[PDB]
Amino acid sequence: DDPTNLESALIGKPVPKFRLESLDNPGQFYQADVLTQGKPVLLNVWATWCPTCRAEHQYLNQLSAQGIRVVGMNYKDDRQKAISWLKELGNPYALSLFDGDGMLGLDLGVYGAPETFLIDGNGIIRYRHAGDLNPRVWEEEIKPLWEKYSKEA
Repeated sequence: DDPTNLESALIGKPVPKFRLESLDNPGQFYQADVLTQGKPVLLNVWATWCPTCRAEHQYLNQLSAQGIRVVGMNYKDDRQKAISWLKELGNPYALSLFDGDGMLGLDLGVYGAPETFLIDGNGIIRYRHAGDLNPRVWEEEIKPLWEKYSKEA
């Protein structure tokens, strides 16, 4: 029927509202609208304290380079560390929101990381996977959803 588990929260509803500064370019702020752009996007919860986050990063670059749109959700992290991080490993993201308060994660039902949402063009959350992004997950679970909500263009 309808899944009742905490990983199924927000499935089928609009991204929570927020206002967060960009980690990449200080001074610039963003809101739910940035994830509501008429095309599907991936939102990827990450932080320097997240132990499996490095393990998923290079495949994050790979998708980013084939035109899969990815927005960073830097979760309760240390600003300077996060910067140093993106610098050594590469920057896959359109931008990372600096959720240094943890408010947005909290709004999204996030506990620990990394985690990846597929949000459609209308800002609606369609899928949520806890754990590392990799070619299996992509090919099996996410790719069909990305095509589904891209063809709605």
